[PDB]
Amino acid sequence: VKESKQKIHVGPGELDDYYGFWSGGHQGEVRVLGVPSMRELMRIPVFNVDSATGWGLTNESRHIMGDSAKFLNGDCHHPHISMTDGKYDGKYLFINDKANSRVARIRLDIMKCDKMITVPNVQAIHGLRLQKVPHTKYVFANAEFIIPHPNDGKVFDLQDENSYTMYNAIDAETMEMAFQVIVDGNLDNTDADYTGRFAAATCYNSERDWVVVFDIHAVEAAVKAGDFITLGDSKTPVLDGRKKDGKDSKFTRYVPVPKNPHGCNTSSDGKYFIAAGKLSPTCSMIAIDKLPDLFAGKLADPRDVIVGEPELGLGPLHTTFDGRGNAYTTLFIDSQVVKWNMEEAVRAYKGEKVNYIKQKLDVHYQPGHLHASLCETNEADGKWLVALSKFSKDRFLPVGPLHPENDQLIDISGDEMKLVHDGPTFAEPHDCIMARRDQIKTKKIWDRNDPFFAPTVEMAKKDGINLDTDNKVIRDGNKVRVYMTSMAPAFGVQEFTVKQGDEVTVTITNIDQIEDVSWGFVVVNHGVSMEISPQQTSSITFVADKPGLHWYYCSWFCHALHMEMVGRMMVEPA
Amino acid sequence: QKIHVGPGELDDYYGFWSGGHQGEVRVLGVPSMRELMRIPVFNVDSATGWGLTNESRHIMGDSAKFLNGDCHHPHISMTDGKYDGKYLFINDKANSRVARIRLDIMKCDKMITVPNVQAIHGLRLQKVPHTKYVFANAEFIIPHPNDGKVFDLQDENSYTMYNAIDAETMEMAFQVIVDGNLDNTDADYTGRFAAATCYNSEKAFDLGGMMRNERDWVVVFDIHAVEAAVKAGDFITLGDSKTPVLDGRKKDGKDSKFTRYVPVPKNPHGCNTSSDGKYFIAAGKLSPTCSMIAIDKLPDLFAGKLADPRDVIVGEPELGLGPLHTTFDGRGNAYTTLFIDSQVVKWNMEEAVRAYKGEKVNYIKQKLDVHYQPGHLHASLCETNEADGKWLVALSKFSKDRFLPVGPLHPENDQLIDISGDEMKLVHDGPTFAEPHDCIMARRDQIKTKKIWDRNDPFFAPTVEMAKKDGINLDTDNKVIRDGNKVRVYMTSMAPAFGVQEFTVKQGDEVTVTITNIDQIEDVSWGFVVVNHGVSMEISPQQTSSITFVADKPGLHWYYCSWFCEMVGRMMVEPAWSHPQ
Ligand code: CUZ
Ligand code: CUA
Ligand SMILES: [Ca+2]
Ligand SMILES: [Cl-]
Ligand SMILES: [Cl-]
Ligand SMILES: [Cl-]
Ligand SMILES: [K+]
Ligand code: NA
Ligand code: NA
Ligand SMILES: [Zn+2]
Ligand SMILES: [Zn+2]
Repeated sequence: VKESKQKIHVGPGELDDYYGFWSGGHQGEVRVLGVPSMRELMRIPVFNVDSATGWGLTNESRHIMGDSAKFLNGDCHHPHISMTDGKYDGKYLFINDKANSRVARIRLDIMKCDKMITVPNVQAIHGLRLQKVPHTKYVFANAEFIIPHPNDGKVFDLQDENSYTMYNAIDAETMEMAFQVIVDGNLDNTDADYTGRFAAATCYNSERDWVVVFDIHAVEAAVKAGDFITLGDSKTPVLDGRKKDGKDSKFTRYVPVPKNPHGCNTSSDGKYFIAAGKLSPTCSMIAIDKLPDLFAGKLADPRDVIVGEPELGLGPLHTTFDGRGNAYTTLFIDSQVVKWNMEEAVRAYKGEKVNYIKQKLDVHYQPGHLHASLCETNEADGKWLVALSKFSKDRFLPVGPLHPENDQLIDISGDEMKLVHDGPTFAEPHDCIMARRDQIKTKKIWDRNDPFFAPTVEMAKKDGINLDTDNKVIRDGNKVRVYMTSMAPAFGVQEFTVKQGDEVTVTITNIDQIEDVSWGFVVVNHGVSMEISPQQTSSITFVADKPGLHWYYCSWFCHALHMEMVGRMMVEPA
Repeated sequence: QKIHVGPGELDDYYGFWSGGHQGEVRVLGVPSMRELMRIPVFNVDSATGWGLTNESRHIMGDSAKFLNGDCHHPHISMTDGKYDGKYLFINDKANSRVARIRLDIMKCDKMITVPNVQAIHGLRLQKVPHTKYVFANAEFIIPHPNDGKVFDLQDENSYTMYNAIDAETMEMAFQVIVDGNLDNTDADYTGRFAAATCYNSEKAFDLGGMMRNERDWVVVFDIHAVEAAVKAGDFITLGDSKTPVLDGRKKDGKDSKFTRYVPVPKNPHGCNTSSDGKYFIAAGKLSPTCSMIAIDKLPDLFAGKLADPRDVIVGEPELGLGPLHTTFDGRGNAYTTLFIDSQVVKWNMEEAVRAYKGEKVNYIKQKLDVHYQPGHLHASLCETNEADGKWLVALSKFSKDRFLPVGPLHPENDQLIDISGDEMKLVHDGPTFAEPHDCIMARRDQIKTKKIWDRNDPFFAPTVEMAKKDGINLDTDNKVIRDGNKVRVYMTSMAPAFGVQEFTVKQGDEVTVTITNIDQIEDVSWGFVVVNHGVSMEISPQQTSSITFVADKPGLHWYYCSWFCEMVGRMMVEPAWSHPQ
C-alpha cells in the first residue's frame, strides 16, 4: 500500500520541481510552466508575433522564420523534448504548426525558437514526436490532409493516384528535411520506438483504419542508395510507402486497428505502440518486438502484432505511462482518466479472466491529451499526470463567451490517482511535456557568439562595427543603420537624424552583465518594439515615414530612472 | 482569509492585469492568481484572430497596421465612486492609444489614437458622478506642428497635453496643454478635479536635465473650468483634429484658469487618490517621500485664497528609498512601494499629516520585504469608496531567484499580500510575462458576463450590414457571392460541419469568409483556419466573424475548425493561366 500524497503548494521562496512546456494551441507560442505550482514562468514566441520581445518584428526572428514571417498565426499541439539514449537531454524542444505547415525548434538553454522549417509539398503539420534511441536524430511529423501532387490547380480530385499525404522526417540538428514517406490515408498522431528502427502513426482515412509502421532503417537504406524521387522544387528524398495492388512497400506495414484511431503512444518500457480507439471503446497494443518478424514476412497477418485490445470506456483518445507498468488513458465521452495494467491487458487478450482496470477518475470535462512526468523516456517516474480537458464549464469564474481549457494536475505517485489542481489555460494548449528541474540547464546571459544573432554580427562586421563598444550611425543612400550599446541609465545613441522615407535599422547590444537587467526599444507611433537581454544584440528595421521629432524609449523596466531612458529620432521632411 | 482555491472552488475576485509590452489584457482569478482569459487589444492574437479579422481591424482603424502595444494602466468604469463593471480602459504608450474593453463580452470594442500627442502613459477614470471622462497623459513633449521644421523642446510650441476621452463614445472630449510633461494621473470624488504628476518640468531630453529641478509638480485640473470654456467656445484646435484644445500653461507666472502647479519633489511618479477622497498622494521617487495634497483645499487654491501652492500640501511623510506608488485599504492606511529598498511600507495617512504640522508621531506601521524592486501596487477596491482592505498585489520588476531559471529573460514577480489584518503577510509569488505594470481587482459580484453573443451586437454590426447588401440572412444562409475578383463566402457553423464545405475561386481573388456560429450551447466556440494562408479566427456562440485574404496559390487548400474541434472544408483555386490575363 502506497499513498498519493505529494505536496502541491510551492510557497514564496520555494522552487518548482519540474518544468512544464505547454503548447500554445491556436495562439501559436510555447509556454514554460513550473510544476506542481502550474504557474507560467515564461512565454516563448514561435508562430505568433510577440509585441514584447519583438519576435516577428526583429530582423533576427524574421530571419529564422524565413518567408513564413509573413504569417501572423500558428496552431500548435504537440511539444516534445530531444532525447539521448531514451532520456531527455535538455537540448531542444520541437513543436508543430498545423495552420501554416511548419516545425519549429526551441533551444532550451536560451528558451527561444532558433530554427523553423515549412515542410514542403504538404498541408497541416499536426502529429509530431521525436526519435528516442540512440538519440533524437529525426523529428517525425505528420501532414494531416491529402492533397494533389502537384497542387497546381489542374487536378482537385482527392482520389486521384497522385493525391496523398506524407510522413515527414526532419533532421533535428540541421532543421533540414531528411525524407518523406508517401502513405495511404490521413495521418493523425505518431511515436517512435526505443531502438531507432521503427516509428508508427495512426491513420484515419481509408470498420478498421490502421496504424502504419515505418521501417526507418529501410527508408534510410533507400536514401543512401539513391532509390527515391523528389517532388516539385524540393530536394527532399521522397519514398513511396503506399500499398500497390495489395503488395506492401519495403518501408511500411499497415496494422488494422479500430476505429479512426487517435493517440499513438510508446510505452516507457519500449514494449508497445498503444493506439487509442476513439470510436472503438478500446486501445490496441502493438508488440514492438514482433515488428521485425512482420517486416521480414514471417507473420501470417498484420493483426498478429496486436497483443492487447483492452476495453476501457467511451472515447479513448491518448495514453501515458507511470513507469510502474500502468497506462493512463483519457476517456473523452465518459470524461475520465482510466488507469490500467498493460501486462494484465495482454493476458486478458489471450483469454485470461483478469481485471486490468485499476481506477477511473472523473475529470472536468472531455479530456483530450494527458501526460505523465518523463513518460516519453525510459525514466518515466510515475509522479505527476496532467489531463488537458476541453470544456471547463463551471470550474472557473465566468469570463464571457470564450472559455479556458482545464488542465488538471493529478498525483499518480501512489496506488490511487488524486486530482489536486485545476489550471485554466488559453487557446487550447492541447498537449504538454514535463522535465525534471535538473534536466534543463539555462543560460543566465547571452553568449556574444550565439547563432541566434550571428547574421546581425555579420552585418555589423561589413559596416566595420564592433558591437561591444560602438555608438555609430551609418548612412548608405536612403538606408540608415544605427548601432548602439545600451547600459545602466542611457541608450548609447540618444539622438539621430534621418530623411523622411529613409529605411532605418536600429541594432542594440545590451552590454550590462547583471542577470535579469533586460532592455527594450520602442519607437513611438511606428509599430517598433523589441527585447535586448544581457549580452544580446537585437535589431529592427522600419521606415521613417513621418517627418518631425519621434521619441523612442526603453520598454523593459530596468532601473529607478526607467521613465527617463529615452531618445529622439529627428526626421527631416522630404 | 482563504489563500488556496481548490478544484471545484471559484476565485473570490476578478483581477485585470495589464499585458505590459505584450499588448493584451489578462483576466485572472484572485486569490489563486491563475489566468482565466486573455483579451487581445494592441497585440495580434493568432487564436481569436484579433488583428486579422475584419471586425477587429475595423475597431483598430488605421492603427491595425501596428502589431505591438505597450500597456500599463487598466481601470474599471465607476458610478458614484464604485465600480459598475461596464468597461475597462487601458493605455498604449507605444502607439499612443486608449482602448475600451466591454466587460460583458470580455473583448476590446473601441480604440482611439489620441491626436497630436506621443506616448499615452498615465490613465485613470472619473469617479463621480460616474466615469464620464477617461483621463490620459501623453508623456513626451513634441513640436506643434510636428512637421520637421522645429525640433527644439524649448520652443514655445513644443509641449505635451492632458487628454480627456468621452468614455461612452470613445471620441476625444478635450485636451489641455501643460507645462512640463505628464506621468501618472488620478481623479477626485467630486468630478471637479483631476491631477497628474510631472517629472520633466525642465523640458529636457537627457537624464541629467530631467533631474535638475529640486521640485517638479503635480498639476491640478479644474475640469469644471475646462468644460465651461469648451461650451463657451473658448478653445483652439490643432492640425486636422476637431478636439477642443485649452491652454493650461502659465503665462509670465500668471496661472491659467484650468490648472494649478503644486511643487512636489522629485521626478514624482505615482498619483493616487485616497479612497476616502481626502488626498491626491504623489510618490516622490527621487525624493524619499510622498506628498499629500488636500483635495478639500483645492477650491480655495483656485480661488486665490491661498498664498502659495504648497499650502495645499498637508503631509510629506518620509517613507524610504524610491517611493513609486500608493494604494489604500479603506481603514486609513496607505501602502507605498519602495523601489530601491524593495519593500511595501504601510503608513497611517492621518498621522503623517499630523507629523507635517510638527506633531512628532510615528505614522509608519510596517515595512514588508518584496522580491524585488516593486513598481505599482494595488489593494482590492482601492480606487472606490468601497476599498475593502483584503488583498494587495505588489508588481515587482526583478524576480531573480524566486522562480526556476528560464534563460536570460526573467518573469516579473507579482506578489499577493494579505492585508486584512494589522500585519501584511506575503502569501503568493505570481510570475507574469512582459511586465504587467499595474492591475485592478473587482469583486466577483461586480462583473456580469454574457455566455452567448447578441445578434445585434455592435462588434459585428458592420458585417451584418455588408451581408444585407448581398441579400444575405446570416442566421440561415450558406452561399458564395461573386463580385468581380471578390468572393464573399457566408456560412453558418454548427456540428457536424461547416455550412459551406467547399468553394472554388480564381487565383488572385480576394476572398472574404464570414461565419455565423448558430449553435446555442455555451462553451461551443468554433474556429476557422485556412492552411498556409495566415488565416485564423474564433467564432463564439451567436457571433458573426469575418476574415479577408487573397487566394494567391492555385490548387486545393484545406480549411479546418481550430477551436473545440471532420470539421474541414476545401477551397479550390483555379490557376491564373486558365483565366483572363
Ligand atoms: Cu507605466 S509606470 Cu509606475 Cu505605471 Cu509602470
Ligand atoms: Cu531599460 Cu529602464
Ligand atoms: Ca525633474
Ligand atoms: Cl498521441
Ligand atoms: Cl500503482
Ligand atoms: Cl499612479
Ligand atoms: K523584468
Ligand atoms: Na529555416
Ligand atoms: Na475608434
Ligand atoms: Zn493532439
Ligand atoms: Zn488528440
